[PDB]
Amino acid sequence: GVYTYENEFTSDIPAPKLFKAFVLDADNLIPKIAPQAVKCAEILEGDGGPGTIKKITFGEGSHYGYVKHKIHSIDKVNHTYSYSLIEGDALSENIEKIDYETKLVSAPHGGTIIKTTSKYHTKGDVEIKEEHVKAGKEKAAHLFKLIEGYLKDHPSEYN
Repeated sequence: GVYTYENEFTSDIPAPKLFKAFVLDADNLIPKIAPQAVKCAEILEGDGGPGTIKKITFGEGSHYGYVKHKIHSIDKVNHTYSYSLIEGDALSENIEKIDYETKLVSAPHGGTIIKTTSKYHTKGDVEIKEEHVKAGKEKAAHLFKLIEGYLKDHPSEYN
């Protein structure tokens, strides 16, 4: 019924330096990459931990709308972050929650590779087109670059 897909991508910053700013600074960096897209991400409980519930509110497009995200488990020692989407305007009652997986890996060349797996659930007949998902993957791969891009800038309080 549902197939899982894994995507690999190489980014700057070491697995650990990116892992922290990827999950520890995600609550603040997530909205930084697309602030006009959402008003602000809030966590009902967990604060970025296991079984944490997140709520995002969109002020653009329809008059109302909000997506919720849930974390399954995080491994700071294994540099692995797993999370899933609970509700969202793009999900609708036809699309069920989606299991998301994030894995940070470093290479001997000095670069850092990041593996992410995604899984979408459906009520039963509601299905999506692989071509549509492939397009979303491209947009996501572009967001990852922005994550390291900001870290590379290294903003100073003096500025």
